[PDB]
Amino acid sequence: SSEFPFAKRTVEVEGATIAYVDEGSGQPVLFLHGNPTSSYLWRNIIPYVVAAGYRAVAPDLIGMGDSAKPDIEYRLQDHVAYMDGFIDALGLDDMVLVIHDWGSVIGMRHARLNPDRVAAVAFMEALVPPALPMPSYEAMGPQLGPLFRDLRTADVGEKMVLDGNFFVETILPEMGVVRSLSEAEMAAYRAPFPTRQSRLPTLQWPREVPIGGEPAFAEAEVLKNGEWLMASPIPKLLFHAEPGALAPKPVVDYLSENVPNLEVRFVGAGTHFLQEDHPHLIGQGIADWLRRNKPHAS
Ligand SMILES: [Cl-]
Ligand SMILES: [Cl-]
Repeated sequence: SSEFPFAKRTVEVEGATIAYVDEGSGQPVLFLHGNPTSSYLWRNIIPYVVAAGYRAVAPDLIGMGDSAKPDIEYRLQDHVAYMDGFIDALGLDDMVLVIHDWGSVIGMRHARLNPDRVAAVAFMEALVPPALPMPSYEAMGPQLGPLFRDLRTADVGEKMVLDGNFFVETILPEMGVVRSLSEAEMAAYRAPFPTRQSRLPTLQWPREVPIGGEPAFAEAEVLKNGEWLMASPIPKLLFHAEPGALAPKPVVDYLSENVPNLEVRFVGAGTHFLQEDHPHLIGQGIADWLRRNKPHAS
């Protein structure tokens, strides 16, 4: 359950190494994680799509998991270039996306710009309207608001994240998961981030969240993704939890009434990293949804 019974493969993308899980055969299901996780996040979900007869492909984002740590800024722009390049390197086509957090932004953008290549999209705790973009820190509540302001403040964020590893050591196990992560699980999540410098991607990601218009690029991407989501005819699947974080009940209710061709699966108690609290419901869910829809790209 904390076990990771997958070998990883490596491929060169834009001069750097991307590590990835590659299991099964045939139609690809591409799993995209966010901050501060890796392909490890999907370890208990992957076996469900493989047994359903699909090829499970789960890369580690650049600078994360077992992927390379190049001297780059790790902005949204950077991450999309490596993931698009990864898709190209593997020649992935007729894709089902399974996406979370910043992975949802990268994933939806890819579907948006390549509608001929994406069969279907499963997502959860996504950075997408109506919840995103955020108008202000105040709009995030008395906990997340000041926390993200801190992360986005010079010196403060560096001390918290680079020196303290706060995203990995606190936000992930304490705020983002209902159950207690085991020692083996925490070891896996901290393994890519033993040094100050290595932690940069976990600091840059909260600095990418579009709040009060900043930064402009991520804001534009999230808004255009929202337009794609409301207009796209392709089969979609949403997992959500109570109370949730990016997607509380009223956000889900809105999405369920307005997104075309959307299946919604409540998983019970959870906040953000739903895969840790309900991997089997999520796994069974994706497989069942694929069995009924058999989605293919036009
Ligand atoms: Cl983040
Ligand atoms: Cl479960």
